[PDB]
Amino acid sequence: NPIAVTLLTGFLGAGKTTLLRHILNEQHGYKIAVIENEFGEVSVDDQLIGDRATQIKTLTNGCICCSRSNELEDALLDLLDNLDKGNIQFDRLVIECTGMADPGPIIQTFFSHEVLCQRYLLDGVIALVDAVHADEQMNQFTIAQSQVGYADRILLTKTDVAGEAEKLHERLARINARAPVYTVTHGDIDLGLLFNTNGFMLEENVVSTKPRFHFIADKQNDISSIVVELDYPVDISEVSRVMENLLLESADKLLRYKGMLWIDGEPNRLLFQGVQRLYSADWDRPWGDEKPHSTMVFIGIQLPEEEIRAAFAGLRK
Repeated sequence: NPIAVTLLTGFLGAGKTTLLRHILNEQHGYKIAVIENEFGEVSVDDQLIGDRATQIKTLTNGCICCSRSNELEDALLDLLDNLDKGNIQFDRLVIECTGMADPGPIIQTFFSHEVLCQRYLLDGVIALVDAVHADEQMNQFTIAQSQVGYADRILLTKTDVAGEAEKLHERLARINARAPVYTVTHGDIDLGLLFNTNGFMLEENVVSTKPRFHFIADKQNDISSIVVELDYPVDISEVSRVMENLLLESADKLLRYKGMLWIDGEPNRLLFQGVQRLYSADWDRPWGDEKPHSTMVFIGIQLPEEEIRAAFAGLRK
């Protein structure tokens, strides 16, 4: 039981505040620890100060509240210390990273740290997108599109006030072809909608919104999704060389990437996933009766698409 971690991101004033105020105050019964930027008007039972300056507050609803006045690593290690000593219990962790915040470095701290690698397990990146402002936000700040690109589940809110967000909808798809966009048509976001996204597990269903034809529309974005579709099996070492090079050349440009590969002389599909510089792979379920094939998505800034498709194109036998 590593603890499941959710990172809630997206641009300032999208609709998190209603969600946290729910998660913090209501007797929803979940044993959740929230690391948010700053405290605010929630019933505290008690508070704790960890070896690392982490003010860890115990709320009456049984949830745990931290500030982001800390460095992350230390709050995550203080939370664990108090967990293991028995001063707190919690099943889940939601880390707020809204505003200009970059999901990249937070995700990497989860993997690069020896301890938190074992004790925590990232489940997903949830982006909240304000339908009313997202288009301009994205047009002004790269990091508004980055946050969408790093998402496993996009939650689009304020649809009820935005006049024509068919357009936004369809641009969110171009930026991020992996994440489903769920539109919050009526009630609030159920804390449920944040969990179990399996976004950091290997996936055979790699693309959510298969790309269309319009060619000018894509150049609208600095972050985009490049989806590669192969109807041939490849040699395992050849494609290993191609990926390592591809990863080497666009390392500080890639945000996320995932694939399903048809490998030469193997009846079992090959899956891969990565975030910036860190990647993995594993053999996954049998091709059984299905047409074998390959689907990859690479999400990033200013990616050299011509060259990527070229590299995979010449894997032909």
